[PDB]
Amino acid sequence: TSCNPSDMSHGYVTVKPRVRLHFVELGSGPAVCLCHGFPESWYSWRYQIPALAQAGYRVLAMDMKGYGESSAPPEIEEYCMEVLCKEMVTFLDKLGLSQAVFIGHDWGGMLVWYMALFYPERVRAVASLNTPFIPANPNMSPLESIKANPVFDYQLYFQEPGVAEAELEQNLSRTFKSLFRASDESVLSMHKVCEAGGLFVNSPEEPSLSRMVTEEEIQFYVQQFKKSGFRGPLNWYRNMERNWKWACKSLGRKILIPALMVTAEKDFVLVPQMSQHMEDWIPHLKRGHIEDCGHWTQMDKPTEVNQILIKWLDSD
Amino acid sequence: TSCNPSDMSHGYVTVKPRVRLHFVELGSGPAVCLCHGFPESWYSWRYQIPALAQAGYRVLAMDMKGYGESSAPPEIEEYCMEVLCKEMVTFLDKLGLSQAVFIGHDWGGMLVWYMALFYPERVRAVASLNTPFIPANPNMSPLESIKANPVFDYQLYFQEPGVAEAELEQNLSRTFKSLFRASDESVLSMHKVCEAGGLFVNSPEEPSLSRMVTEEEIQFYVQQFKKSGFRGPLNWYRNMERNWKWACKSLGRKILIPALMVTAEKDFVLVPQMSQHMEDWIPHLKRGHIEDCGHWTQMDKPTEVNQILIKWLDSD
Ligand SMILES: O=C(O)CCc1ccc(OC2CCN(C(=O)N[C@@H]3[C@@H](c4ccccc4)[C@H]3c3ccccc3)CC2)cc1
Ligand SMILES: O=C(O)CCc1ccc(OC2CCN(C(=O)N[C@@H]3[C@@H](c4ccccc4)[C@H]3c3ccccc3)CC2)cc1
Repeated sequence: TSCNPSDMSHGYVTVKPRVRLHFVELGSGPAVCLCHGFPESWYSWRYQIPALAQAGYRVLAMDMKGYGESSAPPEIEEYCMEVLCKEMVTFLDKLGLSQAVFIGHDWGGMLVWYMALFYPERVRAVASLNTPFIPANPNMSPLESIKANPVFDYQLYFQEPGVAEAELEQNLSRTFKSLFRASDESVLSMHKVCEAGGLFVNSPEEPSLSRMVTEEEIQFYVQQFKKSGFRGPLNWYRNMERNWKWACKSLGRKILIPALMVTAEKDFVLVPQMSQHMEDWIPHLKRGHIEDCGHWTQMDKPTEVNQILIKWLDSD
Repeated sequence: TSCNPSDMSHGYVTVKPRVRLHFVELGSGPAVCLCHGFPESWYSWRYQIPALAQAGYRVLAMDMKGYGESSAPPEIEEYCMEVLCKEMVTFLDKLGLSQAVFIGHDWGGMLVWYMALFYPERVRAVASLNTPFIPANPNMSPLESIKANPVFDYQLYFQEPGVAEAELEQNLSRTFKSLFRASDESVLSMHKVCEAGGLFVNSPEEPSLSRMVTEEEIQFYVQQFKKSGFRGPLNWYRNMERNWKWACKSLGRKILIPALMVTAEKDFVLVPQMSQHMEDWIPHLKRGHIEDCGHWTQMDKPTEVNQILIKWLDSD
C-alpha cells in the first residue's frame, strides 16, 4: 500500500536552463499529476500512487520546485504562481502530454486551481485536497486579507528571508514530528506565531511520534530537506503581491473543466467553509468531504482519499 | 523532426543494486519500448520517438545495459540474454507496466524476440528491424556457425576482452564516422577482420561525414561512449554459449503475439533472406521491407521506418 523510493521510476525534466523537476512515475493509462504542499514531498502521495496506478492511471508524483530532487533556486520570484504554472506547462510539453489530470494538496492545490484557470486546455480535470479556489479580490490586497483573518498570522512570520528557515532547519526531525500529526495530537498554535517568536517556541523539544507516521517515514523527509533546506519552500509564501496581480488578470473567467473539491473536517487553517461558494465560478464542481481528517489529508485518511479520487477519476 | 537530449524527459529505474537503466520518455497512450543495437544509443531512435508519440503512443527509448547513462558493469555474464531479459521485466515491474510493445534493432532486435519467447505475458506485440528470429539449433554451437558463415568473422575478433575495446576507443569520432554510413558510402569490410588486425586497419584516418548524419549527431555518440566505453557493449557478443543453451530451452514454444519483421535491402550482415522462413514458426507474421537501406535502418530511412511502424502499431 506504500512506496519504497529505490523501487520507483525516477524522471527528470529540464523546464528552463538551470531548473529541472523531478517526479516519480507509476502505472499505465491517463496521466495524473500529483502536486504536494508545504513542506512536503512526492512521498506525501505514497498511499495514493499505488492505488491510482492499480485503478488504471499513469501517476506522475512531483517534487515541486524548491523540494527534494527538483531544483531549488534561491530567488523569491522563481516561486510566484505565474512562474510555477508556466513551468508545469513546459513539463507537460517536454513529456509530450497534451493534457493531464491535476490533483493538488495545500500549496499544490493552489497551483492546480491556477493551472485549471489559466491553462484549461492542458488540464483534463482538476482536484484539490483542502485548498479552495477563491477568485482574486481586486480591491483588497493579500496583506489586508491576513489582517481580516488572524488564523493566517504565521504567514507574516514566513515573510522575512532566513528567519523561518533558521527555525525549521535547526532540527529537521523535530520539525517534521512536530508538524506531521493528527489534529487531536497537535503541539502547535498557529494563532500568534510572530509575538511568540516562532512555530516551535513552546512546543516539546523531543516530540512523540504521531499515530500517522513511522520513524522511517519521518527520516525520509529529513533526508530530503538536507538537500536544499527550507528557503525554496518558504519562497512559495513570499510572492503575495505578484500572485494577487496575476490572479486579477483572470478577470471573471470561470473554470469549465471537471473539478473536485475535497474538504477535511479538522484542517483548522484550510477549513471546509472556505470552499462554500465555489460552484458559482466552477459550474462542473463535484465534492468530497472527509471526517476526522486534519491537514495532512493523504497521510491521515489515505483509504478515504483513494476512494474519493478513484470514484471521481473513473466518472469524469 | 528529431530529439534534442536536453528537451527530453529522462527516466531512471534501478533494476538491481549495481544496475540502473536509463530511458527517454515521450507521449501518451500504449507503452512502446524501443531497444537499440550495437554500438548505439536511445538517440538512434531520434526520428522515431516524436513520430510514434504524435501517432498516439507512449514511447520509452532505452539506453540498453552497457550504454550511455545506463549501468555498464565489467563482467561478461551481466550481458547474457537471460540476464538482460530479466532486467527488462524488472524495468516494466518498477514502472507498473503489465505489458509493452517491444521494438528492437540489431542486438535489440534479438533481445525483443527473446522477450516474446520467454516473457510473452509482458509483451503486447513485437517488432524487429533487421534481426530475424531463427530458432536455436541444438546440434550446432554458435562457434560452429561462424566457421560455416564467414560474414560473421568479425564476431571472433570481438571475443578477446580488451582487443576490440582498444581499437574502438582509440578515436571515438573516427569510430562512429566510419561505422554510421549508408551502404554505398561504406569504408570497411567484415570479411576477414582477425588476420587483418582490426576493424579500421585500412580505412581512412580522417573519414568524411556520411550523408546520414551531422557532425553534431556524431559528437553526441562520442560524448555518450566516453562514460563507459565499449566493454559493456562488446560483452553482448561474449555470451554465445550461454545464450545458445538458454535459447534451446524454448525450442517447443511459439510466438503467438502480433509480430513485425522489417528487412533492409542493403544490410550486408543481417541480410533480408536470413528472415525468409520466419512464417514457418510465426504464420501470422507481418512484414515491412525498405529498399536502398543499409544496416542503420532508423537513420538511413526514417520516413519509411516511421510509416511501417505506425501502420503496424495502429492495426496489430
Ligand atoms: O481569496 C482568499 O481569501 C484567499 C484564498 C486562499 C485560500 C487558501 C490558500 O492556501 C494557500 C496558502 C496558505 N497555505 C498554507 O499556509 N498552508 C499551511 C502549511 C504550513 C503552515 C505552517 C507551518 C507548516 C506548514 C499548511 C498547514 C496548515 C494547517 C496545519 C498544518 C500545516 C496553503 C495554500 C491561499 C489563498
Ligand atoms: O541461428 C543462426 O543462424 C544465428 C541466428 C542469428 C541471426 C542474427 C543475429 O544477429 C545478432 C548478432 C549479430 N549482430 C551484429 O554483430 N550486429 C552488427 C554490428 C556491428 C558489427 C561490427 C562492427 C560494428 C557493428 C552490426 C552491423 C552490421 C552490419 C554493418 C554494420 C554494423 C546483431 C545481432 C544473431 C543470430
